[PDB]
Amino acid sequence: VPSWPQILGRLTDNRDLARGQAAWAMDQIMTGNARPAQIAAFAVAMTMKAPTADEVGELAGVMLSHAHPLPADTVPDDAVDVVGTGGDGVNTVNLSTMAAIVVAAAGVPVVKHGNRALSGGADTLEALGVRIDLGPDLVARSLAEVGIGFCFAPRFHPSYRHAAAVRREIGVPTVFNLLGPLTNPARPRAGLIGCAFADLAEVMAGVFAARRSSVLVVHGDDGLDELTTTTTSTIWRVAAGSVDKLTFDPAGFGFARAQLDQLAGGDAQANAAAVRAVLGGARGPVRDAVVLNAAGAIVAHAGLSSRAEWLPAWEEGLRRASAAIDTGAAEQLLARWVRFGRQI
Amino acid sequence: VPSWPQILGRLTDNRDLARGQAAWAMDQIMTGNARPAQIAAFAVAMTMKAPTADEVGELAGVMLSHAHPLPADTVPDDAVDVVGTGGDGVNTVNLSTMAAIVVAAAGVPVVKHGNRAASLSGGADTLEALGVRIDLGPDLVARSLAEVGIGFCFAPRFHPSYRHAAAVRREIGVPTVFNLLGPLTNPARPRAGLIGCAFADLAEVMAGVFAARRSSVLVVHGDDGLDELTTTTTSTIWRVAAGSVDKLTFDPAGFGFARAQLDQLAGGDAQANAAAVRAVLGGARGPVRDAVVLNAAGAIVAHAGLSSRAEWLPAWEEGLRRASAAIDTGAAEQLLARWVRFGRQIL
Ligand SMILES: O=P(O)(O)OC[C@H]1O[C@H](OP(=O)(O)OP(=O)(O)O)[C@H](O)[C@@H]1O
Ligand SMILES: Nc1ccc(F)cc1C(=O)O
Ligand SMILES: Nc1ccc(F)cc1C(=O)O
Ligand SMILES: Nc1ccc(F)cc1C(=O)O
Ligand SMILES: Nc1ccc(F)cc1C(=O)O
Ligand SMILES: [Mg+2]
Ligand SMILES: [Mg+2]
Ligand SMILES: [Mg+2]
Ligand SMILES: [Mg+2]
Repeated sequence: VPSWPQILGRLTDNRDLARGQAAWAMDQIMTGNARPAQIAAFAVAMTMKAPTADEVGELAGVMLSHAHPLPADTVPDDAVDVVGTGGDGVNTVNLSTMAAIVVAAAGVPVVKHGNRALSGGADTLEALGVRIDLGPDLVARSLAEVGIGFCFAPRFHPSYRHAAAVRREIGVPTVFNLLGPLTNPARPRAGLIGCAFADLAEVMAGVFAARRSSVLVVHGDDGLDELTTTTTSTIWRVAAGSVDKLTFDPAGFGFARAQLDQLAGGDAQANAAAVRAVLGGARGPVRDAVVLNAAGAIVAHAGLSSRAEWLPAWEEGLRRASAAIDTGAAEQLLARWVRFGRQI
Repeated sequence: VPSWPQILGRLTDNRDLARGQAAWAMDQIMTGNARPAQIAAFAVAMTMKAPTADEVGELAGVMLSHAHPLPADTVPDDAVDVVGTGGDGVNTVNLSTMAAIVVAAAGVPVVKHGNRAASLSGGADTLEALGVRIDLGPDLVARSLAEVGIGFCFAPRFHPSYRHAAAVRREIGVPTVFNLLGPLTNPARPRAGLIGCAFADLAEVMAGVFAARRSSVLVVHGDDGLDELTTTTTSTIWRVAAGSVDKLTFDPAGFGFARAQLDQLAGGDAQANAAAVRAVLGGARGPVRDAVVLNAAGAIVAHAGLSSRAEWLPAWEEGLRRASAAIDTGAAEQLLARWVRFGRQIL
């Protein structure tokens, strides 16, 4: 017989939950049956205990069972996401969002899950004239006609509203901050997944491993929830139900070391102008980081029909990402995406 | 600017708060400005980080500042409390309440802070079944104290601004640092006490808060988990005197008490527990009496600490003798009757 006092007691006692308990909690939360105080207690207690991959899998799984799906057979088998936990506290430019446009322009289907923020990916896309607010059918059409779509989290996860409000009221990051990347309603099988929390990246990787995804979970060793250019990054490579953790250094591909301030963003307008600069061919630290993350996504996608080995896949990813920019394909794709939105 | 994200982030990092942060959080909670989610996040985060005496002192001090006080010059200088955190999970007979009556009958003024269970039957519930009026305001508690030798401050009467916290406590069910606040926020501010703690890891923090106040207190945890001095085994006692704490292991066998079993101290509903009080005050021998005598002696020892630093073993011997005499002279049974009579005179 599950209950709040039982589950919360177990977590405050610093014990892992029994199987099913996390799912019960999340389902109470998703059906509107949990009091705000219970939601907050659970989010915090799970965080301070240190969630396991099995527990987070229950959370994300239950949350997905309440999401609006995309229609049958509208998401290609090899679609990729580019998305992070956020909360790295460094207010960067929208690296994942820029990378996603570049990856799509390179010919890889992209279905990005995202949200508002502090200009978040959704805010920046909105400021660029992209329609962020589309329902399942129109997202699937975006994907078919433009090669990219965007699932706005509030539109696809209406039942999460009680949790979202508690997250706003308490402000502190929790286990819930992990769920965004794990509950893309289109369920792409590949992804470049950023984690700001060094010790939870491994947990996120474990969740993806139990899905058969081909994913790179990445954490900049400077704290970025992206592949960084200022130093090394830790990568948890996920494929075939297993994890291969490694240290990644972009100097090995000839990237100059950048400073973190050179990647700082601003409001929606500033971050939109940064997008247009990069897609127009402006060289510099921001382009470098976009190219780096776009290549990472391309590598994860390569992991699905896994011909290539790691190094050759990276070399191919970097070349495709750079060419997608330099040939104007990325600029053109964004314009195409905006036109699509404007056609009703 | 203190804020929830700043304070909760600190706690979730496993760091002690900066000075004043716990006080800010408690101000928010006591003014109705903290959302239920913020209250619960804070209660839980403070519990899992492991609260310090300074943090809990801030919570308790702000809480006391919002409480109704007794009127000026109505609490004796040497009043004592006998109270625990509850939450030992054992559902015993009301040991603290029985001890309080015996202690007052031995001539030590008692002002008890308490509440309902709100089960099977808390101190407040049992007193009510005995015909004691638990629901009295400051002026009448003061009068009871002067006329009978004992008073009872009903927590919801004296701490109305705590209602947001109390509702959250009930919603989450799980024990938190807030479970420590009852014993630390007696609105009469007695300076001595026998204080039970059901959570062994937190008894030392409670002690530290009493030490910062220069109270004479024994904070006790039965090694069987009871928030009282037990007779089923040894107890841990943090003795607070002269603004300092030292930890002791206490064995009642050394005063000639036989070992009892938990079930010999098991409670029932308010009526059953009332009958247990009446049996003990009537002079019935057995394990409930033994437990009451022991806890009464402890409060008497704490009270003696106000004006002494007398030797431990003699202090206990006299405490136990005074508690036994209070029952066996009829004084305790008589005191309860005087207390019941006082409440009936109010109309
Ligand atoms: O319901 P629980 O969490 O187990 O708590 C049981 C009782 O212990 C505390 O009181 P106190 O020590 O004043 O009363 P008692 O020892 O006489 O019952 C609390 O206020 C309850 O009255
Ligand atoms: N971080 C996220 C990533 C994707 C998403 F859809 C939502 C969030 C979020 O935190 O609100
Ligand atoms: N329902 C939601 C789902 C995801 C999210 F990030 C926010 C909301 C919200 O209601 O604010
Ligand atoms: N106000 C209160 C003060 C103390 C307490 F224990 C409970 C309440 C309550 O409202 O239930
Ligand atoms: N346990 C307690 C001891 C004294 C008090 F005033 C309140 C409580 C309580 O938690 O309701
Ligand atoms: Mg990102
Ligand atoms: Mg980021
Ligand atoms: Mg008690
Ligand atoms: Mg007790």
